[PDB]
Amino acid sequence: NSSVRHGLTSAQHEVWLAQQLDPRGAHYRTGSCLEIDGPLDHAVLSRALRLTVAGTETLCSRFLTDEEGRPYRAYCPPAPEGSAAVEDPDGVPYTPVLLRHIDLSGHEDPEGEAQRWMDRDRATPLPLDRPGLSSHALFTLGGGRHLYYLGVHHIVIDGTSMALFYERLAEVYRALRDGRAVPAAAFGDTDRMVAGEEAYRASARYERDRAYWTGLFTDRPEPVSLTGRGGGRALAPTVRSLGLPPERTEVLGRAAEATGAHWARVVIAGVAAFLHRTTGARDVVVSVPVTGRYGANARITPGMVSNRLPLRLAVRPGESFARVVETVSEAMSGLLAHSRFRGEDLDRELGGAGVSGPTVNVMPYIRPVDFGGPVGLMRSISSGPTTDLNIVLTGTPESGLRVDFEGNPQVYGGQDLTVLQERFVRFLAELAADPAATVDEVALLT
Repeated sequence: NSSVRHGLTSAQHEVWLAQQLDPRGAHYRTGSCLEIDGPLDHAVLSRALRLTVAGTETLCSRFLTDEEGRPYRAYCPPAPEGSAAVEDPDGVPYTPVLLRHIDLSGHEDPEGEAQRWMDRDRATPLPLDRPGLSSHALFTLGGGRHLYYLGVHHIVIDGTSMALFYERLAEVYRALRDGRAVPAAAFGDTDRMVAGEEAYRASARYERDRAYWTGLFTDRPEPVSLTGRGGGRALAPTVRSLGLPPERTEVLGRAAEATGAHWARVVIAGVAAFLHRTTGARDVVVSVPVTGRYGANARITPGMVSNRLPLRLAVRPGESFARVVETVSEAMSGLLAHSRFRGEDLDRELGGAGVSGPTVNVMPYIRPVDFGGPVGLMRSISSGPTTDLNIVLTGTPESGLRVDFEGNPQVYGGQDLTVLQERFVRFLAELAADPAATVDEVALLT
């Protein structure tokens, strides 16, 4: 039973291949956190974590290679409650579960100290053969404020699964504090999700998608950076984060209402317009993440199935910002209709450095996490490695946003990211304030 060999998802397989190239690197360490506005009980939250992890297969997994050098996933339950043992009676390693408690209340700069701690953690390798590929810390910041850090290996947890985890952790915590029965985990099955992907690869639809993507990028446009460079390996990013209050972000909501487009499309159009104005390029490429989750089971299965696809956009002279939004939606229609095809498979068939642009990741709405009084607001710490730039947004136009520019350190210094980020957010807001305006005429800061 413990010897059941689980197949990897497409996303996991690609992470595994990439990791092999730099076996002891930490470039696939990613993370997020919850900013929590009220006091929590660490002992109870620690028990909540043990229960949560036990019910989350991906967080109890390790990865090994079979006799032919092919990877597989192995499920390793945590130790029994109260046990100090680290391997089971048959020698199977137990998934460890540790919630660190780091009291920074009283330090000169609790928030800055927490960030430094999280950066140090993210730079720490997590060997794939050791089960429980995550790292958890509860910070006490003072004023009753906390920060819950979830660090993971990319291979076990994607953006969608971070939200799944936080909601489950809080649900268990509330139950324990209340003396209620812990609601049963409602997570789906990874094996079924993988079987779904295999079913896809076996269907005629696979070929239709292959033809669609390859045809769209025959000319094999060279990936370009905002900097002029110059791309190489995907590396852990330098992250610069900017908070924008509702007074600054509401305008995105108004532009969405006016154009009839979801606000994420407005952001994507904004990035396209910004690239156009920066480089003069008529033909711009941005890359867009999709969840890779198809069907009810997939939607509730913590894991790594995320996909990344190239969005090719023509920005023509005289076009209004509203018009660019329309171009984005037309391009997205095609992308979504062929979303099952792996971005990695497309690059592989095109050769070279593949096709890509800045990753534009507008995270889906997540309800504030309720710990039974205290509330947790999620923010990204690092979304993953990049050959160039990831642009990550969390929040909504109404509630305010966090904008993270995550740059490959061989391409950007932190100060470069700060400068580019500021110019972008101001330009985006200028565009959003009047979508009828001509893109080529909109004010762009030096």
